[PDB]
Amino acid sequence: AHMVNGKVALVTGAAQGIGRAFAEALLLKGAKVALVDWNLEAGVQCKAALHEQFEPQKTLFIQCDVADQQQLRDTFRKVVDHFGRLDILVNNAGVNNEKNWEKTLQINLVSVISGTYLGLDYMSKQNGGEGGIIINMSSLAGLMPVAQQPVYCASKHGIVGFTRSAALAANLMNSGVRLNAICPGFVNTAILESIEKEENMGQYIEYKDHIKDMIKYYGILDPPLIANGLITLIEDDALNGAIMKITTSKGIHFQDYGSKENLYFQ
Amino acid sequence: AHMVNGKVALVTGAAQGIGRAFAEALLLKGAKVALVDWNLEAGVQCKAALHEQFEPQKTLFIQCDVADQQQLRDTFRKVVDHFGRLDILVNNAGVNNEKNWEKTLQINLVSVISGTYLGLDYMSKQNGGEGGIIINMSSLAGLMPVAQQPVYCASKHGIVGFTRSAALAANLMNSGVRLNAICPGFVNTAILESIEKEENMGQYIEYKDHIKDMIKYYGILDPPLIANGLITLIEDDALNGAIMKITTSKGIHFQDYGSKENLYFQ
Ligand SMILES: NC(=O)c1ccc[n+]([C@@H]2O[C@H](COP(=O)([O-])OP(=O)(O)OC[C@H]3O[C@@H](n4cnc5c(N)ncnc54)[C@H](O)[C@@H]3O)[C@@H](O)[C@H]2O)c1
Ligand SMILES: NC(=O)c1ccc[n+]([C@@H]2O[C@H](COP(=O)([O-])OP(=O)(O)OC[C@H]3O[C@@H](n4cnc5c(N)ncnc54)[C@H](O)[C@@H]3O)[C@@H](O)[C@H]2O)c1
Repeated sequence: AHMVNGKVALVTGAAQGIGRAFAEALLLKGAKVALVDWNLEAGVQCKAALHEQFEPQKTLFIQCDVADQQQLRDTFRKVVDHFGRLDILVNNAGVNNEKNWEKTLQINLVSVISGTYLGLDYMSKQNGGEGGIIINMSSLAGLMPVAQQPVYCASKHGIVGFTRSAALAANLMNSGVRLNAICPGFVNTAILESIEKEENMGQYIEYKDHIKDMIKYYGILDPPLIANGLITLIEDDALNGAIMKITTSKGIHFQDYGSKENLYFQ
Repeated sequence: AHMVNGKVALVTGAAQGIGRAFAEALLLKGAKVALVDWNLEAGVQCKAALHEQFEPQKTLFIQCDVADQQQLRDTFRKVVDHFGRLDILVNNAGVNNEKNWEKTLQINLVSVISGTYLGLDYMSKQNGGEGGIIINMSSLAGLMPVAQQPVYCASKHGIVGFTRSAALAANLMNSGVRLNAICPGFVNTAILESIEKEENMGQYIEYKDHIKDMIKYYGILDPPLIANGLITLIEDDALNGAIMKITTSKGIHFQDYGSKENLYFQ
């Protein structure tokens, strides 16, 4: 197994919710963490609050809209300049908005790809890095349909195909970078609350009760549980292209795509 | 079964390759077809050539970049103004380009969503339409990884999640619109040739032989075979949210997601 202690992590959407859980779990495991978020106030407050549990030198906050490509490039550069290295990238920022759905794709999918590629720019052995791990936040919505969130579902499916593909490319390139995704069920955060608002649901707002019924039936995961999954991916050297599911029913487990790579051609 | 004769189809990327096969198959079945493409010359030549087999009044050509949202809206309006109705939308335009990958997402995914939503704007029973069918071109790359085409793979996975989701939403809304996707193996067109060019493959150009080897092993489908799949979807009233695969091994067949909708939560 890989030891987390002393590694440098860049976590997007780290100011709150699952991102903040990731930052906390990483810090407890001895990592240094660059918290990256577009929410300036929540980001600064998050770092300030973390000073009480962790030495201030363990964290850095950088304000960044992940969908602004020059902003995101500048952010990676500042992180590497500050900590001297990059070992773990977590592309976690995401939103739910079926009304302004183009922006949802830009944040949820386009920015996961752009951040992944910047991670490879720094970490690939062939680019002068020493390898590392990139973890992309998908959802169960990356594997099954969501009638009330078709664009969110598209963005999450996008992450699964991209991640499995980039993981194979990394093997071919001998970049030493492992790429995995996490697909949680419902988690207790601000994204879950957005299903109540026409601002976020648009034409789908009338059907929101179907989601609420699901949440009542299956229950809600605590963000730390998702962080346990992240740590698992980081520590297990054999996981590349893994699609990790996390649910109330089965806890941490994996999508099984079988042992026949070209199944669908056969 | 639904009869194709007399229905009005809008086919994007209709100037060549699979889109043109779709237009030809639809015309033979008695449909009227709006051929939509950004390639002005190939589009005009395509309509001109089709006059030899079909009455000129069966076709309309409209130049349109599907990624330009105002252009695409204007295009739907011109189609409905011309033919008086819209029954079949085929979001088929797509590209392969891992270098300019943001544009690939805009064309392959964003424009499929934008066109789908415009199809629903016209065809939904709740918007004053009478229902219809929307067919989105995915690929086997929508269901399995492609090491040399991770963004193309992301775009195609996006279409599968979006399509299955929008199909469920249509049921909830009683829009009378069926939404399905087609996932072919390799097909003999200009997209297949693009794997040879660094312009289109970027960082993945060195690994192109792995794709070529696959093509040699599994063989190549003729575009008319894909058009047979399209006609099947249009004529079979029971197909909604179907993910149709078309391969040299099995011909036309379907991805089976099983009879347990919430499997992944259980
Ligand atoms: N909460 C759930 O039920 C659930 C389930 C599955 C997957 N997810 C995924 O988990 C990830 C984190 O979401 P969350 O539930 O913690 O939601 P959240 O709203 O609580 O946290 C998201 C964070 O991302 C930040 N962010 C959003 N857009 C950004 C941008 N453009 N640039 C920089 N920062 C941005 C926000 O400011 C916020 O701090 C998302 O990708 C989400 O899709 C959540
Ligand atoms: N050829 C294959 O092996 C294969 C396999 C699976 C899926 N597909 C999918 O089939 C669909 C059609 O591709 P094809 O193989 O016939 O390729 P093609 O290059 O031969 O035809 C694509 C057509 O789309 C048009 N187009 C591209 N971008 C456009 C835009 N922005 N606006 C308007 N028109 C645009 C082109 O001008 C062209 O006429 C694509 O979505 C492709 O991803 C192809």
